[PDB]
Amino acid sequence: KNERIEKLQESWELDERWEGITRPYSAEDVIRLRGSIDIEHTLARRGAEKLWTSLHTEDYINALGALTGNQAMQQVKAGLKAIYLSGWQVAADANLSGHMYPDQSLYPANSVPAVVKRINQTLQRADQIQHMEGSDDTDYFVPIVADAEAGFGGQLNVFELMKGMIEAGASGVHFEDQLSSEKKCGHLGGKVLLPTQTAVRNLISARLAADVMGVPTIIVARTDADAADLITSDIDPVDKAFITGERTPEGFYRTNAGLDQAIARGLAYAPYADLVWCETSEPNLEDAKRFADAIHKEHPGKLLAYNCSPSFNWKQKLDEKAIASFQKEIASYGYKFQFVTLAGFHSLNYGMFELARGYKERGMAAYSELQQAEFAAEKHGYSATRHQREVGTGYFDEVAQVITGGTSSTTALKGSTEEAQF
Amino acid sequence: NERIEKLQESWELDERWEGITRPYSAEDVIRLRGSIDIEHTLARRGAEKLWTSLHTEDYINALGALTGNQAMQQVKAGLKAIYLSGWQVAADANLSGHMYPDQSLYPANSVPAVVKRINQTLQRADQIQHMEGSDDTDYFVPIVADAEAGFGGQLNVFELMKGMIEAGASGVHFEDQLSSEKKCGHLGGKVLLPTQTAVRNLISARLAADVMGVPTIIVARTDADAADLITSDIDPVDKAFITGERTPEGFYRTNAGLDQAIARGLAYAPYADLVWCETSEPNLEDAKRFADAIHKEHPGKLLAYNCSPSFNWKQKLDEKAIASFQKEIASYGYKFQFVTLAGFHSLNYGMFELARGYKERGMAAYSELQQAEFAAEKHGYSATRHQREVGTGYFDEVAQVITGGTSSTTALKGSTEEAQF
Amino acid sequence: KNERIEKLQESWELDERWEGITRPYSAEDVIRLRGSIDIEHTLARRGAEKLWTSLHTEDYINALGALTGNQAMQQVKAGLKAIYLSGWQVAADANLSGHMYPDQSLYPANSVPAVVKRINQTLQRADQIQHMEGSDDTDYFVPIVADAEAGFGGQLNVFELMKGMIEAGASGVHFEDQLSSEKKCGHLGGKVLLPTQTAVRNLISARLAADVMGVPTIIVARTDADAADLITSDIDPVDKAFITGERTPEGFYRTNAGLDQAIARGLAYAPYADLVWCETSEPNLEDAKRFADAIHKEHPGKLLAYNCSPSFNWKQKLDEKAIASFQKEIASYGYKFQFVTLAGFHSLNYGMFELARGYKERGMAAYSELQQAEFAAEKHGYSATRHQREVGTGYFDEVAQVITGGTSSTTALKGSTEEAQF
Amino acid sequence: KNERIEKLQESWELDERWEGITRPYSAEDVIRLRGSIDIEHTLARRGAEKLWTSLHTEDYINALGALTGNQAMQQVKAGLKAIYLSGWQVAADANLSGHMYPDQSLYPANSVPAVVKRINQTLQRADQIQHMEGSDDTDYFVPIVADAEAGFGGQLNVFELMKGMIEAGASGVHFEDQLSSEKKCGHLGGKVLLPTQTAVRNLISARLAADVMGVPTIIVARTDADAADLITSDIDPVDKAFITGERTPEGFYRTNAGLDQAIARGLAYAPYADLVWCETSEPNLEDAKRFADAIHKEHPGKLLAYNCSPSFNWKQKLDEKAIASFQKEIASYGYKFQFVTLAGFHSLNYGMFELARGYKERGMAAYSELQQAEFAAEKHGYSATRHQREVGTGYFDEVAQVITGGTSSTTALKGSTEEAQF
Repeated sequence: KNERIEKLQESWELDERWEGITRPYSAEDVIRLRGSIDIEHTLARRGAEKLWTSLHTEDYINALGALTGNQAMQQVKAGLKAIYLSGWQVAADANLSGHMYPDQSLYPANSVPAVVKRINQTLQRADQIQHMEGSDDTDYFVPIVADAEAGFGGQLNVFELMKGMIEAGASGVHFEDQLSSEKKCGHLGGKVLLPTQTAVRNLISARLAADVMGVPTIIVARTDADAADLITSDIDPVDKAFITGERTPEGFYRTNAGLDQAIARGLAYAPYADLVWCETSEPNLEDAKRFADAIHKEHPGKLLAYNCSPSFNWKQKLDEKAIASFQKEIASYGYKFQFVTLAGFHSLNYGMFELARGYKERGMAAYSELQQAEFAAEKHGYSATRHQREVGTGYFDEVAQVITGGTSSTTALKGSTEEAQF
Repeated sequence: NERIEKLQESWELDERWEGITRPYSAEDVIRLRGSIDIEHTLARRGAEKLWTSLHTEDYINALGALTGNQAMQQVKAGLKAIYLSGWQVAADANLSGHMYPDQSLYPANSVPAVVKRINQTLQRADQIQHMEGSDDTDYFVPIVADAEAGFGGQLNVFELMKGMIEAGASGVHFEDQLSSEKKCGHLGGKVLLPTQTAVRNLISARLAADVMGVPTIIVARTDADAADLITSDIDPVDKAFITGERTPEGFYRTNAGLDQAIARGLAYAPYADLVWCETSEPNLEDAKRFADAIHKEHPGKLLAYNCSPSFNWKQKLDEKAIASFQKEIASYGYKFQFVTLAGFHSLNYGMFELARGYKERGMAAYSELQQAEFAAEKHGYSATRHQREVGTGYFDEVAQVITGGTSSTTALKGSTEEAQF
Repeated sequence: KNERIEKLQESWELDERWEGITRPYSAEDVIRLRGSIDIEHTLARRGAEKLWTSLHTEDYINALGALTGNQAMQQVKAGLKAIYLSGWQVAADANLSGHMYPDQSLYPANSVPAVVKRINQTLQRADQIQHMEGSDDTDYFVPIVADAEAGFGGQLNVFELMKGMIEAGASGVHFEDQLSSEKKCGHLGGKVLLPTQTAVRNLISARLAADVMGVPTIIVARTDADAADLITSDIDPVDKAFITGERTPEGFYRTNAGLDQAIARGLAYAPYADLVWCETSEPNLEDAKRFADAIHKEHPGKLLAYNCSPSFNWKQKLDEKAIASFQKEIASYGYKFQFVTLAGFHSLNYGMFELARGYKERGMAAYSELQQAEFAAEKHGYSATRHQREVGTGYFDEVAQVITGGTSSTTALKGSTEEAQF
Repeated sequence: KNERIEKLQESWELDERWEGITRPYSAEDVIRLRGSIDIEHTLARRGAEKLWTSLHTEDYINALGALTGNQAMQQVKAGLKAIYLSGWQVAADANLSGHMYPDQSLYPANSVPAVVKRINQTLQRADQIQHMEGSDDTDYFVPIVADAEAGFGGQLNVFELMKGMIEAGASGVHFEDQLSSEKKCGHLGGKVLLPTQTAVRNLISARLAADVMGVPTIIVARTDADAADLITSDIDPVDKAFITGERTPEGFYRTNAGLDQAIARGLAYAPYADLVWCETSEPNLEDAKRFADAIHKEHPGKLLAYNCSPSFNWKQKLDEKAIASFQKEIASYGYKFQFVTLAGFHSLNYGMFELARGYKERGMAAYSELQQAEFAAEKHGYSATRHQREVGTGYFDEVAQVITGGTSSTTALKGSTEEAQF
């Protein structure tokens, strides 16, 4: 009890991980909520330590939205150093209700944890295949940054969702300052802000959940206040600077949206978050720098996150040169976690539409074209054209050989069309 | 009497059941049904639609889908059926959340869960189109789903078939492999059931469809073309293929090939709506020999063909043969043709290429995909407008109906989608 | 076409089912949201119809909370005419997170539909076992009335949850006028009311879901306003009579709680629900009568529901004569749906504690006492002592027999210890 | 990598945990299958260690079947030292297909691990409540012994199910020598044996999964050979003594069932299992002695498990005196793990039938009778009377107060009927 608490307090005081982070609660409070034993969360712990290190040693970390394990595995094979788990993509195509939803927190709260677990389990299998074949060359255990939306209710829903993300092996979790019952994609209308004090309580709840689980999980504070021109309540005096006095039929207060409202929220959330994220209506370098300088005046060195959103028309907003240089340029402002939220959705839907249309028009000629493009990608590191090997048929054959002392008559890769034709 | 007679009339009077053996009575089926009939709308409409299409179209060709979005794009592309691969579910979409090879390792309710997801995505697509003021596209295309070797015995088959129907499947395939040693048709190590056991599984499948009251399509698959092992020598009709050699596990070695496959194909034909012979390559003359063998006994019998990504197509066939393949086997009676792993290869190839591009060139790579999407809108692609695609418009209308048009928090007005697209 | 619209509009205006019910939307609105086909929901339709007839047949329907199919199956065998599906019980022991939770909407939103479906599936198996053996006497297809709490967010979460309840085969669903993010058990402190207008919109959302599904599901409007002394907002002029002007640190408004507040909400909800339910702090005939009289002054004949809560200390509140007559009496005021919310939780916990303690002290003598109690109950309609039969071993023996033309070697009941010893 | 191999061969050579246990594979093979990292499984490891220690320090460990976390929690509160997780109970009322099934391996293979996980999470919450209130008196983390049936297919299905059990935090797992596609309850007809070699390969597969996961999980080897008079294959020479030559229409071989066939299987499985279990058709002391004496001839001090089955009519088979001493008496033969498989089913079904029938006849008088019985049980350590506390309402109140720095106006136990009336 003494030792357990003293060790926790010692970690908060000495570890540079917690520099500039406020905890408005004690080590004794955390140990009181932990129960009588510590449960180890190996992937969550390893991932969060690796992510913390990468954010401070890489020029920046660029990720793509992944909604299956296989998408994540190809992202790691292409050389990306983190996976982004979009709640938008989970609403669309990968939630535990099995419905297609817009991005309005309509799906079950345990849906993103479930996909974190799936992704970690695919990466484990990929690691096992590689390890079994004699190398540890590729590091398949890359950090997953997951979308917790507005936490699917109040501060206790936030607490439970943060714990579920850690249980599943997420390295980082983002929370946004929206009223959960009205939650929207950052690039839709009808965004309703929480009071500053409530959004702060959600970030404190996420940190308390991480502390109870015993894992230094990365917390990303997102503000929707650049575009949001509604707030649930006028209760917080710091929000009254932006309130016009008009009320909607629902009782929401209208506000003066813009960079001033977002900077105010960023500065409020910075002491309670590892990274700050400002949603924007277009990919604008000047706005990104303005936001960055505002945070950096009060919290120099504060890590920032940037949504390179497919909700933008990139060629409409930016010239070819500006597009090519965009990520390197914003990284120089402190945007060290950068992610294309819906890359997985667009990859999956475009790929299948074009394939199925080709197939409809030209039958097996369209499918052979795809198989040939796959053979052509092998020299750049693609391996999935050998699908039996990719999903672990070789790993399970070796399991069977260890079980039977190498006598099994029913191993799968020997006598396969893969070994004959590939 | 009323329920018995009604069922009996269907079996005897309907064209649907021409050439189909049921070894049990209508009275057997109503004894197992319970006191009420539960309707299965998507299962019934899909099975009716599939049966009609298989008789009106030259052929029906499908691709594997492992998500509702993949299925939705297949429909928008103009395909008339969806294939639900168990291989794909093993690989990336099963209820254990693990990546597995194709050896019946995932939980048995996994394929039904994906059937239900695809039907719910199609339902949403239909809801969006209907709200916007058209019923142009028929989103309710039939799903043909993989039941593997039934994940156990005759009772596991019965339960799985019911699960497929509950989820809204139009058709279901079962193969003549030992469930505990199940393999992908193009993997080694395959073990056949005795003919009599494989026939009992098909009986079990039909009895499940009959209990649920739905005319579900049943595809009987044989793995006897390459499978050189059988569990048992119990069945006298299997004797001709059994060598007498046994494996250490006690499986009996058989002489595999087209003769063993034709024998099972003829045994299964009275108990299924389509017969499917797994092959080791896309060989027109073998396809023709199998078809002629079946049709010799059962003229007009519908057949199914796996246009498998487990074949190296360029290596096996010239451009001309690849171009004509589906229309050529359709002329032998292969009216249901499917690329089992199309969803896997589309998803994996697509993401690898985007991710490598992104790794090398950041947003130039993403912008290239976005520009390709915009161009693809000129031949019917819509997913560029991602907010509309997923039903943001549908939920805006629901909100406006609930609030009588007073809602201050609708999504599409003020979106970047409306301003930039 | 335009007929399919006119028919729906006619049924609302003319069918007895919809007497006294307001729909602020049109038939054309519902058909616009239904898509191109109608999907059949047999158990949800039949059970809603049977629940409506039952409410006009019996003096009252008294139900117990069930958290498993087997509990619901025994409730039917004991002669009860509906099943109550408690969200409290799902929180505690039967939700899709697998956690034990207090009753604060912490669990995933699809959890109660999952349990509705489980209970319907057990009841289907019971009916199959009876049907196969040649009886159709017991009606196993009793209506389920399910807890949708405060809808797990906004009006769209309400819409989706109500659709989930109908897909699962619920006959009725209840919704309460609480802020979802602060949801509590009716007998906990810290309850926050919605504005009257928001609570009404939630009821409108639930009816629109049931109309879109094409099922006449029973909707129960619950008010928490008897004890709730907080409201989210003063936006609704009809709530201003109860609002003191004091505010909490979170920005909630203090209200004067009591029967007057509860009556105001009951009158406001009555046109938008089939039954009205007033949560109470104790089982008091006079208060039950005042509430029913107040409703019936404006809505003569309105069906009411009453929670016979295990959260009450019954012996502390009522003498034994008053306990024995309670349901008979409040039924005469119009409380035609009565339920013990946590019956299942208390039955399962108490029975296992008693069995485990006896077993700890006396080994198999304690287990043999239960088994002898079960044999003694068979005279009264209990059958589960023959566990193999109860769970449908005889049904599956008959499936195997039909499949094999009566040649199976591996049927279960012949050669069982059940066949030899029971 | 040398260190990972070294720590494994050091454990196998030095630790008496592995006395008498044969592993046909190498520490090298285990590390080649594990992958590049070690994942910690705290509850599986602590549970298996606790279970191993209990089986050596106590005369016996007696358990009851539990199918919910609440049942398991009351078993612990009553003073039981292990929890039995019955596959039969999961088939009946707690599997992931949500159907009521006989005990024939019809449900999804991940169902029992899902219930292991639920029970551990319930025990964790009870630990958290006790810890917060300021003691660690009760050890809630009692070991769970879980039913893996016949492994839901071949040796790879066994391998996956064992890993699933360990991931969920099971302390022990049982596997039976039945053909999975024909699996029956031990007390049903139509059981079919695997050949000895195949049964042994399943046990090898289980041990390899535990070694790969890095946890010393208890493996129980069950034989159905006392009553099973069918086998799938005559392939194994050690089985020819029992095979008659008679076959069934399905191709199964008739065998001479009885204690000789069971002793043969028990001796064959002993080197591959930590406990051996012989299914019996009645609770017969002489048969239990004869089995123990035949195993101990070759494996002195081998731990044995005994099913105190509700499939037996206990009063038909034994006198009052014999029932009362039965567990003590078979414990002296080496039956150190004793469990009543279906205690959860009979407790749940009997209790709810009795309550619903009393509720049917006497309304709230019947419910008040249960509530007063519950109050009477408090002196013995029953706490569920106070249901709000039991499920962690006070835990989540203290979480809310920590997040809000003590400023929350919405905590749940303050103003509850539980604080007012109990």
